[PDB]
Amino acid sequence: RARNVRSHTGEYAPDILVVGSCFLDYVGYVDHMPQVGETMHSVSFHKGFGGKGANQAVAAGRLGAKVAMVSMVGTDGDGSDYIKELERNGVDTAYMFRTGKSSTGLAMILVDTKSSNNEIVICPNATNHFTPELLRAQTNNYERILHTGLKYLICQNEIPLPTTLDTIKEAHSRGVYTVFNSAPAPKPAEVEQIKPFLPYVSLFCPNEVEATLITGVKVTDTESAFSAIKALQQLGVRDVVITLGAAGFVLSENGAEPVHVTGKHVKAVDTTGAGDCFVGSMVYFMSRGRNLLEACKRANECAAISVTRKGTQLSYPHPSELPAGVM
Amino acid sequence: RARNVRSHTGEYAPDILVVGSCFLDYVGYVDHMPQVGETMHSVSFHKGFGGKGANQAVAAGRLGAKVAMVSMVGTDGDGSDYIKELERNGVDTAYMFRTGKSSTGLAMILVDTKSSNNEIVICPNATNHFTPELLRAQTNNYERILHTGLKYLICQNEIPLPTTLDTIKEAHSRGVYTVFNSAPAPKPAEVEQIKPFLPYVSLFCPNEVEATLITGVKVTDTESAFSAIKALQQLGVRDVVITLGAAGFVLSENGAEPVHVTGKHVKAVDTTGAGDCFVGSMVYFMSRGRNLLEACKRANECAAISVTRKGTQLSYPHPSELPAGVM
Ligand SMILES: Nc1ncnc2c1ncn2[C@@H]1O[C@H](COP(=O)(O)OP(=O)(O)O)[C@@H](O)[C@H]1O
Ligand SMILES: Nc1ncnc2c1ncn2[C@@H]1O[C@H](COP(=O)(O)OP(=O)(O)O)[C@@H](O)[C@H]1O
Ligand SMILES: [Cl-]
Ligand SMILES: [Cl-]
Ligand SMILES: [Cl-]
Ligand SMILES: [Cl-]
Ligand SMILES: [Cl-]
Ligand SMILES: [Cl-]
Ligand SMILES: [Cl-]
Ligand SMILES: [Cl-]
Ligand SMILES: [Cl-]
Ligand code: NA
Ligand code: NA
Ligand code: NA
Ligand code: NA
Ligand code: NA
Ligand code: NA
Ligand code: NA
Ligand code: NA
Ligand code: NA
Repeated sequence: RARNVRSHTGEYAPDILVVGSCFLDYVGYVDHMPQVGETMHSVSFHKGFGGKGANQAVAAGRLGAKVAMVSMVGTDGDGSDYIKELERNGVDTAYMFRTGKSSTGLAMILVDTKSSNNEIVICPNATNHFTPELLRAQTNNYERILHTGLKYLICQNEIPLPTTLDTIKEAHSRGVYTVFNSAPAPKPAEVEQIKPFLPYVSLFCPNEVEATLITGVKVTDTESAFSAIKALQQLGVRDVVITLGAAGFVLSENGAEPVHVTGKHVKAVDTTGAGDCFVGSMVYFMSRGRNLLEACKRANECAAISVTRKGTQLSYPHPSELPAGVM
Repeated sequence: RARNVRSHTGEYAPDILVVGSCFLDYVGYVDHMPQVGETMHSVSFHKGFGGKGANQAVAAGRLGAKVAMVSMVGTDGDGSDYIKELERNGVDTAYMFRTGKSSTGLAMILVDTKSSNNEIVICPNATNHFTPELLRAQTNNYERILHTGLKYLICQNEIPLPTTLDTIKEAHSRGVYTVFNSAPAPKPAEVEQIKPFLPYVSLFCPNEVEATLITGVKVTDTESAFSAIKALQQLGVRDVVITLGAAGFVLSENGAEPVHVTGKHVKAVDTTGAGDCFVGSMVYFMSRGRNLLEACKRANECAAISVTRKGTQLSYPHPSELPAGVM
């Protein structure tokens, strides 16, 4: 067994539960994108650990979070690699489920660095079977994963939507603070299903596109983003944060006058996984007892640092690396 | 340790050594090929076991061959997956080498079923570091893999060419019967490098294009294949087989009159890996004491069975499938 084992007394029960995706990233660097019918060699290849779920768990785990990942992977080597990698990044793997009927989820990513273009084919694989009925059957109807001690849940939109929504609703009903980062952007049928569940979301933390999709409010800038916040409160969300890339974020705590904190000015080299860094860092800081604004200010700093180098998860900071005054 | 362990007395020593490639095939089925900058989902996914080296070993191993694979893969789970798959298909893995510095070799394959088109990006990864110098370092200058009792070596052209050529030369100097299937097709500088080594090749088994490239004879058919055999004999190759797809094969044993055997009349569904099936099966039959012609006739029948099913290694026959008198 690679996975962690729980105690019978819950001595290692997490502060933060992440219920979401784990994908291996198969990154092939190419001189040109393949034409239809073309066979080519890569110039090089990089194996990386992705999935927004894992990314967010790892962001928090790297900062020292008491975080556990709930997901589905294969019984294959990729699954075993991911389970070990999560542990090496401070993420508990006791509720990583494995199926022998599917490969671990992955992305096949082609990168032309010359052109700075990508082509990406997502293969959710095992992830497709990460259903509410399975989750229930494996967790005694969420009992095993939603202990009284649990403070935060993080979900994204990269597993079957009913798993995300049902989990959020259950967690909320037990007084867990629920965090929903609706990424990747919900499709129209997804928006419809999400909206009735927004009263069970403590913190909705979208980007500009996703805020637009949910609210109808076209978000391009601060003023419009504030408008989207109001719309999201009206849909029943308690706390709202909208990330704005290089423009930082806006937020409102429990309906207070919103605030804008602009981005840290840095040299962006690779912004892949920056949002996931922000979300995971944000929840870590809240678990350490900071309020929403204090958390988001520090999350904003961690994500800025992440965009200054390549590597996705590898670009996420550890505490010793951070400039004084972040932790 | 997933790999086999060799004995000190060498009681499990193989008849057939395959020194070549192991590639995982990561196949994403798509409704359309991605355009530059596009992120999309697959409609389904399949993980296959490929690489011409492994394919040829598994074709032999399926028939019961005492075969061993010499190759390099990662310390990654992908590498462990291949090592187990090889064992399950009757291939000894004691001289599989593993590197922590490279991923396991793979191909990233996009298939549009509707349009019957593919895009393939080959990522040799670990394979690119499977050098003569590394091989020698790990095998005490080949002594560990070229035991007295060794009857056959099979090589292809899917690892660094110096590794292939040096291995052939060494094996041949020890009285091993060396088999060289120059696939994929040699490039012009590879042809130049190969020709001086052809006297160390017991059995050169190219397809029509490869034979053309090596000899300068334009090979399209039986009569031009026969001409190519002569040119190959002139370059110092003892035994020649040229495979002709649906038209079967031609051969000459040790300068005897050339023979043509036509292809079996089957409904070709998927010919992927049929050549590898031919070559691997051929050498198994020779290890059982069939002469070249007898062995090639039976290889031709195995390869025929293989084209009647999808899935490359999945299409390679077991002994129960073969008509009377083949085994
Ligand atoms: N170019 C940048 N400079 C500084 N910070 C950035 C930059 N891009 C992203 N960030 C940080 O990452 C957060 C999320 O940005 P976003 O563009 O959504 O990331 P992603 O590339 O993962 O979508 C922002 O709120 C900000 O804190
Ligand atoms: N259409 C076919 N009909 C019968 N046998 C075939 C056919 N295609 C391939 N074969 C068998 O496979 C061998 C190699 O064929 P080839 O076309 O080189 O395979 P590949 O498709 O792997 O390139 C042939 O010598 C023959 O025995
Ligand atoms: Cl496990
Ligand atoms: Cl990584
Ligand atoms: Cl799968
Ligand atoms: Cl609010
Ligand atoms: Cl700044
Ligand atoms: Cl790191
Ligand atoms: Cl091993
Ligand atoms: Cl396979
Ligand atoms: Cl590599
Ligand atoms: Na931790
Ligand atoms: Na980065
Ligand atoms: Na066997
Ligand atoms: Na790895
Ligand atoms: Na065997
Ligand atoms: Na090794
Ligand atoms: Na022809
Ligand atoms: Na004969
Ligand atoms: Na086939």
